[PDB]
Amino acid sequence: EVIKEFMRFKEHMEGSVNGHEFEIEGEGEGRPYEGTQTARLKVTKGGPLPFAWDILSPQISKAYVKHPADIPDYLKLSFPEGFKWERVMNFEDGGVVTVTQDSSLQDGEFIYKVKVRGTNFPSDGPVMQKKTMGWEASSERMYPEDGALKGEMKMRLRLKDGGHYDAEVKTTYMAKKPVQLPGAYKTDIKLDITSHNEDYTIVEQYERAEGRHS
Repeated sequence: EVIKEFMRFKEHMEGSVNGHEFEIEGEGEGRPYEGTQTARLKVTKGGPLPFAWDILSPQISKAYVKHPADIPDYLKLSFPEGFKWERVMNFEDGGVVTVTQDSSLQDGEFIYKVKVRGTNFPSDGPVMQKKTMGWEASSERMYPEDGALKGEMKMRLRLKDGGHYDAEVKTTYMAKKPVQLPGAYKTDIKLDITSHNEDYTIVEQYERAEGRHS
């Protein structure tokens, strides 16, 4: 099995949000079959970012999702060649983020290259004013469509006040080879920011994700 019980990953991310270009580098580790992983990220160009780290955190690793034997693990199956994914997040206040990502396995570690583009975030909104406080746990509705695996969910960002700031999220995951698509199911995901410096140029995150029948 190319996917071992413990796998590391290296990530490079670049993009722009509201005219602000940046680049991030990261390294992480986890247990793919247990659906858990952690990573250390740092802003290498464009820091400090003028917008919430939270909009980038979900873009920073689906080979780490625990699946029951009866649900084909399409994304793990795609390795070592890997898969690509594209996503759109439509925030309740008009903000939008689109992402394109490439994932592969080289010399025993996962390699991720991400491009993130955010725009139309109000200057006085929670994103640009950095008033968000991490994500509530999410449940992604997964289903095969058009020979791809799709995921859809409404994600909720906690607000400094106490409210929430929502986004409707749509993602298409496409294996590089036609490995077995699963039937419809759900993936429960919880992402936490476990550490960060004050201006978020240095950040760590943890994520647990698990697929189950719907």
